[PDB]
Amino acid sequence: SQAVVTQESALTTSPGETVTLTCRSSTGAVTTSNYANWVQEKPDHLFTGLIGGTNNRAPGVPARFSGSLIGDKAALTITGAQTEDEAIYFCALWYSNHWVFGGGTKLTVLGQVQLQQPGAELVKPGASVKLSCKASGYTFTSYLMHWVKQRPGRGLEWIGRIDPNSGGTKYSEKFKSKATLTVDKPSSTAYMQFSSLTSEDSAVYYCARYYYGAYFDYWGQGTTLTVSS
Repeated sequence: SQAVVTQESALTTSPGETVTLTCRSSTGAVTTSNYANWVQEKPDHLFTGLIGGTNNRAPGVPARFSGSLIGDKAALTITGAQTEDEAIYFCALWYSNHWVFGGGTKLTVLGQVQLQQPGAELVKPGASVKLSCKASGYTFTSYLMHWVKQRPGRGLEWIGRIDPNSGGTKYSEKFKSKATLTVDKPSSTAYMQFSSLTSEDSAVYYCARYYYGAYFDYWGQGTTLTVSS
């Protein structure tokens, strides 16, 4: 009975306005123990972490983004929206040992660290695949590495994370019997393996780093997995 996290499907603003987006938990009030995070998806499937820990803004994010709790929901406020803020915003809530993403809000505005993932994998139905995510420009073992699935009109789905320092894993209920997460420390690379693939697995798979109590700041560009004969 995984929690369901709900966001507004779509909101419209205009440049210079202030707008707030919310994130609701099916279990009850969102609290600071849910460590709410907000992530932005810009066109070309480019993800950036904006806020974590309810209200901690990630370095380099414009100051017009802020997080809070309002009405027993997590809330992202954009103060003075800019045209380039037109994007899909996803929240994520922590439930003791897993993250759950909301469905995302499409915001219309009317008017160096790298995670390196291969662009694509074309595989046959029934086959296996091993996806890779190479960390560069930071200390691989100091951040958890998360993996996230995106299918169109299906929002983000948390798969799980690995602690590269220890190899320890945590998975979502949906992926606890599907994904196998490993790391190779000398090459600073995280891996995710699947077998018995089907068209239900066709999606973009992202890796994203996370530091305890902080935020999903940096994301890979995603590997498009296409399961097709």
